Amino acid sequence: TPVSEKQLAEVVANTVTPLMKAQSVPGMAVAVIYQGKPHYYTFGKADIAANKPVTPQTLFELGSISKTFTGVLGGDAIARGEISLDDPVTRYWPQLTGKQWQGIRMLDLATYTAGGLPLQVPDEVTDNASLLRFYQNWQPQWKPGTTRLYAGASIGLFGALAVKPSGMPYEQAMTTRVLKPLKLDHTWINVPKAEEAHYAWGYRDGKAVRVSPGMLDAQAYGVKTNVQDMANWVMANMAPENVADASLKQGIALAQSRYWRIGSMYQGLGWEMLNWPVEANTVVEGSDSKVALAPLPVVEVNPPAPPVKASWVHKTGSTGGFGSYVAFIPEKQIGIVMLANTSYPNPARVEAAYHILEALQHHHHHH
Repeated sequence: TPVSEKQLAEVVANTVTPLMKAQSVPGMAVAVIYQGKPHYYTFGKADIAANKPVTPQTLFELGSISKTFTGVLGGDAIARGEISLDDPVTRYWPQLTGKQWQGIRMLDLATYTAGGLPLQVPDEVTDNASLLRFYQNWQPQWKPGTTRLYAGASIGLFGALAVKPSGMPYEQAMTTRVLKPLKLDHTWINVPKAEEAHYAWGYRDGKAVRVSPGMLDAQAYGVKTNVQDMANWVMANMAPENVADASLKQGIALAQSRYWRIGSMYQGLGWEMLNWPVEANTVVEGSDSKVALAPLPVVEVNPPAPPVKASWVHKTGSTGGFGSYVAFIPEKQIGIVMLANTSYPNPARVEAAYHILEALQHHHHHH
């Protein structure tokens, strides 16, 4: 039942064309990973005003898909013996002397279980001193390890602390330990002026926009990349047996380990996982912001379960002007990347991606 390029191209087009119309998406780049190989599909415009078409080289903002890079870099640090998820946060930031921090572990930051850290670091925070004030002033609503509340302020901090023992700035640690080893040479925390010709504009309510700088931006939402590098990132995570760098391979395994169970999802490091087989509605309902952003009770997996091959591993991510999603099933060696220059509802992303991967697993051969 080996699905031809043409039949794959038609499946993708048949889902993506109507999606971009219904959601008013100017531009989309799609990769489908199938039998060891990425396949690329591009639609519409990277830049409306200048009439520039999306290509497999166009850069998109990943928004929260950046957190998968943070989890893997953090896993690489663990594999290097530089940090432990079991360590108190104060071990890496002794300045966090507030009593509410006793009992909060690097594990908790990494997996949103610290007790209610907020969705974003406050816009008022502009430097180290104001960042410290923020964490020092923060009053948790729950005790550590009891409630998951998805938060860029939690994993963002985990990412900044993870790299401290390295003595490298985060961008340098990420480039040296993750991006260069995987040959992700068009993946940027800061897009160079030389690369700006490839950088899509984002769109929100008719306005051209790009993500604004912020504290812990690189760790929580600041990665930009094209559909080729993103496909290669998904492949490294889908088939870590192909990752020649040993500590990075082990980091990838740690980022897909199961730390907590929250209903039908398990929380990895940045990555989230549902067991396969999973029905569309279960994945789609999960991505609705009424569930995705809610504080929910966790069940600890003790010790953390190592990666399960029969998983739907995925991550959504947005910025003001961008909406993206990636998913893969390591058992089946298939996966999808959908990068867009408008932030449209997460359940619409998941439904499309799921439809395409389902159509790839249940293709017909009758003509």
